[PDB]
Amino acid sequence: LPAHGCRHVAIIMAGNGRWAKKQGKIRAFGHKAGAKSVRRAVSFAANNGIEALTLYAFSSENWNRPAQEVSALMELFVWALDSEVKSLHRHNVRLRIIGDTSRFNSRLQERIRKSEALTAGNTGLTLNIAANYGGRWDIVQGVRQLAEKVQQGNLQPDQIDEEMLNQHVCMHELAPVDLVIRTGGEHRISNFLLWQIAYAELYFTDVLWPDFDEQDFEGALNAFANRE
Amino acid sequence: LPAHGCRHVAIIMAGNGRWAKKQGKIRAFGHKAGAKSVRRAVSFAANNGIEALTLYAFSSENWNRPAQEVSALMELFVWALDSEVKSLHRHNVRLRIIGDTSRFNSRLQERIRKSEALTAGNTGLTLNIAANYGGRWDIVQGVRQLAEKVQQGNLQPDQIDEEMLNQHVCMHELAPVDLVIRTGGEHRISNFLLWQIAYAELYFTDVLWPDFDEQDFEGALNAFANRE
Ligand SMILES: CC(C)=CCC/C(C)=C/CC/C(C)=C/CSP(=O)(O)OP(=O)(O)O
Ligand SMILES: CC(C)=CCC/C(C)=C/CC/C(C)=C/CSP(=O)(O)OP(=O)(O)O
Repeated sequence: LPAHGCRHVAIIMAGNGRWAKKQGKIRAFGHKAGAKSVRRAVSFAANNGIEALTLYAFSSENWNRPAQEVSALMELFVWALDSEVKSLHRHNVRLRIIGDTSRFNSRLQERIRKSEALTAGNTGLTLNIAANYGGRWDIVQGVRQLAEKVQQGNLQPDQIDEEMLNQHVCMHELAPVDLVIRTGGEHRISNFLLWQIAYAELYFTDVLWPDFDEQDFEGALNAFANRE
Repeated sequence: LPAHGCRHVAIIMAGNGRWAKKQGKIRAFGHKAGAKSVRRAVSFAANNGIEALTLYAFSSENWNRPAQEVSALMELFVWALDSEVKSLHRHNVRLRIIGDTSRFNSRLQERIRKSEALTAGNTGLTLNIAANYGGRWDIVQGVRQLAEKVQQGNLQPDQIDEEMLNQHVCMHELAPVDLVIRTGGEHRISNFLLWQIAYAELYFTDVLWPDFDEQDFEGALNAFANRE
């Protein structure tokens, strides 16, 4: 049963640049080392009864990072979709990418579509990777779905309430986010899951994403259990 | 100039029940003592160049608190609109109430409307009191404004983007929220300004709202200045 009653954990995976800079290295080196922490967090979540794990992997504002940092990132995503997918599948993990995927390269989009298809029937941990994601953008997509319904004459503007918009934001089919963890030291949620984090516990740690391990994750969970 | 470059501070005024319970008293006693901290925070903000101060005074979920706690609260609001309004006016503070005011009693609504009218032309601190407010509700009101436009044939569903919804959420005429402070010990934003806090620094303190003073406020500001 969910470690300390926590059903859905979302993580802002920050501090990779800081971690690499402390060792005289570039951001891209830290992002690669960040992929190992992703593996450890996914394994920990799947082994501790967590229902969904949602990871902030690429904000819609990160397009403005250096071109080479961005390309290295895209190649890291492709690489992960090639290397870990069989394993997610064997572990009964259902993979979903949330965010505006229409802006990624062809090969990246085809791989996302196939990996999600392959694991769509899995019933264990749902792993959501937020890529080219923004919380405001997420809300706007639901708003457009409803505006279209207003267009078609199938919905009256006065019928729109919170629950109806809630059924049109990302991850509405999953348990609500209970805990948001941000590594790296900064205390902002940076446009991550705005609608969905309305009642979530927020946990900030100076631990840098590439160093985040099982004891750190257990620690964030215990802060949650003592969410008294 | 804004204390340490902070233009807009929003506060979740919590810990009043805990503060009163520690002394063997009921929540209502803590909420009354909370009114003194409101005075101190408003004075501090107006004297330190802050452009807007937004205070969470009554969540839309607080209707479920004990009837007598709720009534005492309504009477505390009326009382404040009667006692502090002249002073806000003399201090060049512009008062705004955000939230669903249609659900308050007649006398409370008339007083809100007159106090806002009286200070509408003031040019110093804008003080927003979030009463019967919810962040999701706030977003839905903007969504209805746009859905109506879609109805009237004056807007196409594909023209709706973040900036357009941003012009229809509360406080869109003010500087964006830079710092959210929550007193009381809990680490949740509890449906407060979801859309607006996308890039805000979040500061949690175990200090209880009735004890929050100028040194505590200066402290939250310095954490912000070191928002590095
Ligand atoms: C999903 C997968 C297979 C791997 C995940 C790889 C990682 C860790 C991705 C996050 C990349 C970015 C752009 C993080 C932003 S903060 P930053 O760390 O770039 O810089 P900061 O140190 O916080 O200032
Ligand atoms: C605007 C004005 C004139 C005065 C403000 C008066 C105050 C402090 C209002 C907030 C009241 C409520 C319902 C706070 C909720 S948490 P809680 O403190 O009720 O309980 P908690 O201790 O956090 O568990």
